[PDB]
Amino acid sequence: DKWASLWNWFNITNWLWYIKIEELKSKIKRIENEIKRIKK
Amino acid sequence: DKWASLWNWFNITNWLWYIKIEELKSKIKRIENEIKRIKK
Amino acid sequence: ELDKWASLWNWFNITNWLWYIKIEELKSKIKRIENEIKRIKK
Repeated sequence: DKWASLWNWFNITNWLWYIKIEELKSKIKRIENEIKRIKK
Repeated sequence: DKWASLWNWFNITNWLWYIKIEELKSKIKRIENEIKRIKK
Repeated sequence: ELDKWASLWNWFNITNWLWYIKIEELKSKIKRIENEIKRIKK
């Protein structure tokens, strides 16, 4: 039970990191594409 | 105790990571705000 | 019980490491962007 609540909490946290970071990566990628486009 | 200690270690690590990621996200937000201003 | 404890401890350090590598790459990319923006503005 402690194992299982802590495992659930661990997955909840990782899901939240995953989404936050994919979004950051996505925004970073759009900025890099816009700068490349500018310099074209 | 061993479960409580793991919970604590995980929460402390997660908080410190949280602070650091919000700082990246702000740098991104500022760059976005600035590109938007340039394209105006 | 201990074995589960160890699994969760190992999963937390492996995932924490994988995120570390990931975020370091991102901090690099942001720095490159900021420096490029300062260069253009100078």
